[PDB]
Amino acid sequence: GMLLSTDIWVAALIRRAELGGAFATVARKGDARAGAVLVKAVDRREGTARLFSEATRGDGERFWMQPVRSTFEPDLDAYAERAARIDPDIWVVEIEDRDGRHFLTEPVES
Repeated sequence: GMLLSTDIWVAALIRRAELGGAFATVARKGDARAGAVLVKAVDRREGTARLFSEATRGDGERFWMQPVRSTFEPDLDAYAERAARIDPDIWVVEIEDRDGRHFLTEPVES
């Protein structure tokens, strides 16, 4: 199949997000092989936001879930501190888009 890495997705993701016309950036740099990833998505057009985390299935089959069922700005931004106090080396990617876009190559939940 293929063999991506943590750095690879955060590279690709930033490039595509900026391409759409977001102020995307990486805000934490976990392990380049074996690090987890967060993706926050802030809609400055409407004045809304959301926040996504990776998750995996029984098979290690991966998705982007949203483990913070709030839309309040501090509740969200606090997650992207919180996680890193228990996750071993976790990345943070921030997508200040227009239309709350995420530019992720992968399945994402609601």
